[PDB]
Amino acid sequence: DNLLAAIWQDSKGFGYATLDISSGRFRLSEPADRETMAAELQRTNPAELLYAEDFAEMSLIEGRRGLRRRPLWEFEIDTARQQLNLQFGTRDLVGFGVENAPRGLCAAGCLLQYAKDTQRTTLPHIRSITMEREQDSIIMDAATRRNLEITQNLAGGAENTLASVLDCTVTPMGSRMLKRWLHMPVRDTRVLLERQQTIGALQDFTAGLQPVLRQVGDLERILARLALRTARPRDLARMRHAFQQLPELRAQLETVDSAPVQALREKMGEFAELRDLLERAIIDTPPVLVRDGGVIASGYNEELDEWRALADGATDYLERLEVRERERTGLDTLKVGFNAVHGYYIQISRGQSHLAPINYMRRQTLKNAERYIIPELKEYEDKVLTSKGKALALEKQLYEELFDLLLPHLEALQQSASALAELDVLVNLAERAYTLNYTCPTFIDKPGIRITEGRHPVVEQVLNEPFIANPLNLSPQRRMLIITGPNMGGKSTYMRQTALIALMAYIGSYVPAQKVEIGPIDRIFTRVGAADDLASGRSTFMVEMTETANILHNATEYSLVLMDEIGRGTSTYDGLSLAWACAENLANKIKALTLFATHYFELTQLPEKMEGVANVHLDALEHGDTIAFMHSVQDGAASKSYGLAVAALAGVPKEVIKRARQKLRELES
Amino acid sequence: DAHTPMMQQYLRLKAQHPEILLFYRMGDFYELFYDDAKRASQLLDISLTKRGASAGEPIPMAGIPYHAVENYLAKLVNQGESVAICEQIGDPATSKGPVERKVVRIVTPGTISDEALLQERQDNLLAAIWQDSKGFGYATLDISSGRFRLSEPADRETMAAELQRTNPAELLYAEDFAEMSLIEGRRGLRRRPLWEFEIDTARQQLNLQFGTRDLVGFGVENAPRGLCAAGCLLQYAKDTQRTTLPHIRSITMEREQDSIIMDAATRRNLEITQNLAGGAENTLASVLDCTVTPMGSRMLKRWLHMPVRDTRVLLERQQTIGALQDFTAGLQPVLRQVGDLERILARLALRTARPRDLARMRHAFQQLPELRAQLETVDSAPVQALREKMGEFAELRDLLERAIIDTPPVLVRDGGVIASGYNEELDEWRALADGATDYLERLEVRERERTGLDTLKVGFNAVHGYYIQISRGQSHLAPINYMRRQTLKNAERYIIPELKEYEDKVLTSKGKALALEKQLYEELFDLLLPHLEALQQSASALAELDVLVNLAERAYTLNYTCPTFIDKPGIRITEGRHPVVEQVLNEPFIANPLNLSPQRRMLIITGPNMGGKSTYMRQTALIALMAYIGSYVPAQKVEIGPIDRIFTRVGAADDLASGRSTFMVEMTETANILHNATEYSLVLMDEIGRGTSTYDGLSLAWACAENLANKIKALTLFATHYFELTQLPEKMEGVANVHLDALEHGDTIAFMHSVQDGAASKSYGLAVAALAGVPKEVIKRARQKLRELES
DNA sequence: GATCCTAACTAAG
DNA sequence: CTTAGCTTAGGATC
Ligand SMILES: Nc1ncnc2c1ncn2[C@@H]1O[C@H](COP(=O)(O)OP(=O)(O)O)[C@@H](O)[C@H]1O
Ligand SMILES: Nc1ncnc2c1ncn2[C@@H]1O[C@H](COP(=O)(O)OP(=O)(O)O)[C@@H](O)[C@H]1O
Repeated sequence: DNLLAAIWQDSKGFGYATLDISSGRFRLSEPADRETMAAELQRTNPAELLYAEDFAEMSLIEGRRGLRRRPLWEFEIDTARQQLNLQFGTRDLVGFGVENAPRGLCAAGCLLQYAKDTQRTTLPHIRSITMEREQDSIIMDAATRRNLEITQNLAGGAENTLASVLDCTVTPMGSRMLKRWLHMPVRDTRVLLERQQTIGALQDFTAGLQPVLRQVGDLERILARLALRTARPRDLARMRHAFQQLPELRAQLETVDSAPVQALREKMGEFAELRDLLERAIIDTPPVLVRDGGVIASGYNEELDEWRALADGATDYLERLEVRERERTGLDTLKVGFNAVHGYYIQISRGQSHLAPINYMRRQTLKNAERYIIPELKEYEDKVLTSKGKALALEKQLYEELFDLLLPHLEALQQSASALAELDVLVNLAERAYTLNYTCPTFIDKPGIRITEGRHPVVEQVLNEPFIANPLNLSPQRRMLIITGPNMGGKSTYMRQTALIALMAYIGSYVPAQKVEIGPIDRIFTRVGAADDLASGRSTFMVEMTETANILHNATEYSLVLMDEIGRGTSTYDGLSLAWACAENLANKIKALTLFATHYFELTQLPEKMEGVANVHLDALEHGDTIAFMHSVQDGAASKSYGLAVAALAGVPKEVIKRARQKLRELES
Repeated sequence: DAHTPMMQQYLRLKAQHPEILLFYRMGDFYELFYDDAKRASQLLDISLTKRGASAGEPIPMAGIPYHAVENYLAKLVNQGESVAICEQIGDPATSKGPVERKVVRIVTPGTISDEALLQERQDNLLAAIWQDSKGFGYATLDISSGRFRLSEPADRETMAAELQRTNPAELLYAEDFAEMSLIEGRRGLRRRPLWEFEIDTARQQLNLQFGTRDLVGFGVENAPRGLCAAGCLLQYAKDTQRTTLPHIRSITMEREQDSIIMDAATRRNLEITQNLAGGAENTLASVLDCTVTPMGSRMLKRWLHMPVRDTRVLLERQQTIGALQDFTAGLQPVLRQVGDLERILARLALRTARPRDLARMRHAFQQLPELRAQLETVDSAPVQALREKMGEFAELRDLLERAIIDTPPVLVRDGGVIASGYNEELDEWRALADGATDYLERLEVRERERTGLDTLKVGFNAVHGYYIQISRGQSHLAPINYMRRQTLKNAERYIIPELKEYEDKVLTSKGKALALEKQLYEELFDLLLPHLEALQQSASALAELDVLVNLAERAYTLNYTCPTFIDKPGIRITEGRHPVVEQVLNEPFIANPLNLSPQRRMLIITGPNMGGKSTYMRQTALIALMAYIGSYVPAQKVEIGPIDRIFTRVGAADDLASGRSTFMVEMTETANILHNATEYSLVLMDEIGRGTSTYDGLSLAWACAENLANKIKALTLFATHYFELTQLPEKMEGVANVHLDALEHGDTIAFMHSVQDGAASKSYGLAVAALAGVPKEVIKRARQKLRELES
């Protein structure tokens, strides 16, 4: 009725745009597949649709109403980015989070040009352009995925990350499954509850299953390499070892009562005929490269054994012929050797070399020993050389026939691998749950997070000092906590453990706290750290404000926002002013479950000034030169940073601290 | 106390040296334990591992090989972290407890900005000198202290300078010393035998005295000429004292030339090779790495991260960059064809080269004569040396051209890799094998006409050998002579005694040909191997040549100019630009003058946000680094005085664990600056006191700057949005205000990007946030609040 | 007195 | 790319 929309196509994917003239909501989508395009067009019900002249799939477009064939110049990549930036008055669209989306921006440029064509009126309604994601998974921007340190810390090391604490998974194919899960938080309650039940039920039988799962091996990538018919023999030997161990895994899982544990038990399968084939057709320990040979176990084919028996018959006949030739010639120095260049030979000392009979013919010649070829030996060596090659060639042919026999079940083996990988993450999540004293979360139907005896998993485990437990109550009635406290007080640790508890709750895992009440959460936003992209023309402040803009644009009521102290990298007064307005918009309008840690103590008045907002104070007491921190979240607002005290513990010289305290006396007066 | 015997010994040795990252020799591998591992891991980029637990949780361990120490040891000391190298002094045999370890050497940051390192009046300095083809080897022993120094100079100037610097009380020279003139001035001159300067006797004599098995820990094992001198000196120490002295327990390196010390934080804050995002793109290296040869790419990235202070080396690069500038376009194409000579030769060294790689070796030797000829025309002392050092290796050119096919397959097992006619035998057996393919067709014709079957086609299966495949229609028509071995739906495969005898010839010829090639492909490595030493020198020279022509091409392309060395603390830049930003951004970079000096030691760079405060601050260092890697700087004129340390502290991020807060790390790293900094050191600071409350941050900043000026006297650029510290210049001498400015014409703000004298009073934050993309609703309330806050 | 895991590279496919 | 090969000590438990 008022949803003027644009569509445009490129070879890789298609681009959709929607402008609400009435609302001023400007939205952007990039749906590559046709089903989503049809669904989104039906969902929107565009009042008028613009359609590129050069669009191939006319069928999708032809059904829609208010159809307009539009020129290609309106769908230009460059003209769109500048036209939108000019209207907004910005230099880049990185703040809106649409800069990276080209196809939608193309559509948006044509729509903005058609917005002028339709109205040409005042356009203050168009200040922003959002990108609506259809994942139905918690959407975490790459900035957050490194700020919370989910899998990668700020230094870039795999150590001191959430994944490190929760990745005791015994199979390397399960390590990848969990790291997939941590970055893709399933938002549907029904799936998380199945994992939660399975984690709780397997908790009894963790110790029994975890050892048997280790023996499976990296089955996922072995199947992928088998699919490309380039598995190599040590990999097929790992497939055999798994099929040996699957029956044990099935039996232990039979005892475990849960319906999904029974489904994974049945989905794992047996594949006993493949167990039989690999056991029959591969030697206990083959080499890693097939071209070398020694891969095919004796019993698989009769013909391999016949030619291998000729080759084995050659190696005994080598010693038997060496003994009979040594006795018949009467030469003790007579020794039989195989040089690849000159084939099999008879090497005698030069002293007895001329005494070797006429049948002996020098193929290889050295001064110290002479290497001869008897005609009987030559007939046998020709037999050895032709058998050696045929055996190697047959080995490769059978090693291909094995692929052909194993290939049909690959579909079910892939399902088996997915199930066994899933099981290892689940029994790993059951082990860490019991080992680290985690609990099961519950899902209330309304956005909010209620934590009792809440702990930051990484810090508490990797610091040899008791973590003081912190209670949290974020709800629709209490949407913001201004966490103001002394430096090293725990204001930023208390802030971050809210979102790591929230994330772990949403990949189906047990959580650090004693009790959790996690409501629905759509996105986890953070502004933490500091950096300057001088090469991409962004000062340290701009990058900070670009990420504050991402939050202020794309945050909803259902979103958890964890802003660190902001307004840093401008003058005192200017930073405080921007921080007050940022927090107000996050509370009075956005209504996001927010923790706003600030060393600025003027913002401690915001709960009195605004509704549905509260203050909390991680406190410390300054006894002597040293400062003692409580590490305890208590209600109220801390008035003092004790920065000059936290600098003395940092190692700043006493001379510098003394003058700074003398200056603080003057500054306060 | 309650730990394992070895970790007990580690902790009591670790207790002696509290902040010193201690290298502990656990058999083959030096490795750091507990916190020192986590210090080692994030600096040296070795993999952190958890070894078996000792009276608690597992021990975090981070290790290196014994012979790669000096490579890593350099990367540690150049980031400021002093290394405590701890050898196995005791025998690992007859040690039921841990092998006894003692801290033989403490390699400091190596700050040698002070002109009088060794005093001129310092006597009882018994010294030794010996010379070979490569250069001189000098040693100095102070017997009274037992303090030992070891130097191996490359040119006469350093030898004369070091002899003058030391002023040895007694000098032991050698029977064969060529440049007698340098040592003629030196007092207590003694002509000494060659056996006292034998390399083998020197290594055991030093090891025996210190009680070690190797000198790799002291970092002198690899250095032969100095060790020869040290052996004669140590032998003459026994001769003079007629005793062994425990004072002389160690041998350090006197010729440790101070690379400008840059902590790992700075090496990523300047983005020398790795930007803050971690990508190879938008780094200094990216701008200066258009080097055509992969062997050269790693050479300049090595150079960028070791900015050497020695003027002699920088001048050789400066001259060669200027001289080759004419023949950039001529040499750069010919250098590309050489290939990665570094990596091919490394494969030749392990005797495990692919034949495709030896074909790339041939291609280089083809192109080397052309390179020498072009370089002959360019007359310069180092360009002629690199021209001669490159070499020809014509006999290897001949061998590879004779013994490798124009384009060989990727493995030798593939076959045909060895060029026919290098050996008579290979072509004779290959000719027998080639005899098969015509014999195939000639019996496919003779059998087709004798049988009279037109559909008859002869084929070879690997499993069933050669066969006679005939359609089922003509399969029953095939004669009795034909014997069906292999049976298919559309065709029957027969066999003839002539095809069992011929196929045996084809399969024994095929194998013999393949076996001979492998043998020859090994004989080639034996013939090429002797010259590897000189080929390695050639590779080092060709790599060096390519960074120099790249730097020469980029110098002319980007209009860079030769820098000047005042040799008095100061920096004097006119028309300088940030190399990365102007190259990687469409808009012309506005050039900026800088005038640091002893009279003007501090500039409080206060300006609007994104005014160019941080680029002007880094631009100083990147110009300074490029000047000390002997490259042409981005400028019109530069007079860079001595710098021992570039400190950078722009922005902070917290681990949020293990006692780290945004504030904790900022104060700890300003602490590093406030203690380690010298009058020679360049300090760069952005708004220290960001991670703490308003009044506490200003107070700490005013004390930090005062100490940096009134005491440390460091060439400092103190960027601050705090405008209270703009008053510091009046209070203390040698501090001045500077203002990167911008003009607000309308709602939008234009940044001038020009360093002008004065102090800007206003930070245009709310305006630079609107251009960042913060919603207008947020900006409007923030401006309304700023009105209230200011009032 | 003995017995597992450990630390940089290499490079074939 | 890329997933497989790459080294002297330690330590206990009688
Ligand atoms: N709840 C807590 N219990 C115990 N220690 C804590 C707690 N919260 C933080 N810490 C400790 O505080 C230090 C980090 O403080 P941090 O919150 O980063 O300071 P700031 O709030 O000023 O940014 C670390 O030693 C960390 O272990
Ligand atoms: N001289 C110049 N000419 C053109 N662009 C410049 C110049 N100096 C800086 N810039 C650009 O403007 C930005 C300067 O911001 P910066 O100096 O980092 O500010 P801040 O000190 O607040 O961090 C950089 O991103 C750079 O791309």
